[PDB]
Amino acid sequence: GMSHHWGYGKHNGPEHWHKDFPIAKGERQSPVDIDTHTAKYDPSLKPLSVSYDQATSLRILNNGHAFNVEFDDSQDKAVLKGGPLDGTYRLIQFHFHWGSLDGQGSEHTVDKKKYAAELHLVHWNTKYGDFGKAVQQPDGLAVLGIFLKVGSAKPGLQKVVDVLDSIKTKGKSADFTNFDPRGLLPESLDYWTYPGSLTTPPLLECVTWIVLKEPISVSSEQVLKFRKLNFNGEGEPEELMVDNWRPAQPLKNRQIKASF
Ligand SMILES: NS(=O)(=O)c1ccc(NC(=O)CN2CCN(C(c3ccccc3)c3ccccc3)CC2)cc1
Ligand SMILES: [Zn+2]
Repeated sequence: GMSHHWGYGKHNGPEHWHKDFPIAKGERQSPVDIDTHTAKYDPSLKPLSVSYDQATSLRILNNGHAFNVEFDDSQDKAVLKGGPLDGTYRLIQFHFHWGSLDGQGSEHTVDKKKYAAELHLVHWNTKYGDFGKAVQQPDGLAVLGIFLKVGSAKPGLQKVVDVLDSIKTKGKSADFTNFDPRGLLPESLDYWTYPGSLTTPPLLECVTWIVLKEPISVSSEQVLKFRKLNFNGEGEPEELMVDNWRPAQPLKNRQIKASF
């Protein structure tokens, strides 16, 4: 926490993380490259169930590595279930990873293809009581990943783009209520799924990854605003918050299953 020094620079980036977080070379690390020809269709997978109609956002925060739109998860609202999941998972926050250029930015790749960005909607398994206890369990979290490509703008993302001006640097936060995450979902819920981990330190292996096949389109201007954010705090040398993505990690002993 208070003494972490990892980041995405040349001296503290992904290839350095293993020194302070040995699990970086673990057996179920994320992200991974999704080889579409080797992912096997699994007819037993159930349709994914995303129920965000009662989601209630609270705030948006620049934490030095990305910006998180946080939700009030004190009640049974905004749940992800079905798909490969057993039980119900509650939405706590979402954030993105993006590049310095449209040609890169996503964490997961598809047949080695890198998207301009990737949205992560983070949920914790309610059987563990809260997020803190859930991250210590192999099936503690379910993260819904959605790729972003540059093209037509995503109307639903604009409130996010506009508030970024108020949280330019590390540690800044701004009230951000009534933001509807359903505005960030593609039409189809077809997905790939596999067991993995948090993609940033502590890199805990507590995530069931659900990655949607259909990317959403955002405009060049929308992602350009993401790139104006800073990794640094106010009054420190300006380092643009870009390329805050971890590269694909060894699949090792895992199978990626397709819902289609
Ligand atoms: N991109 S991703 O894979 O979608 C991703 C999503 C959420 C996260 N969230 C976190 O990393 C939040 N931290 C909060 C602090 N946690 C610590 C901790 C908790 C309480 C007090 C002090 C530290 C933690 C470390 C080790 C075990 C359990 C908790 C680790 C998880 C990271 C990556
Ligand atoms: Zn993430």
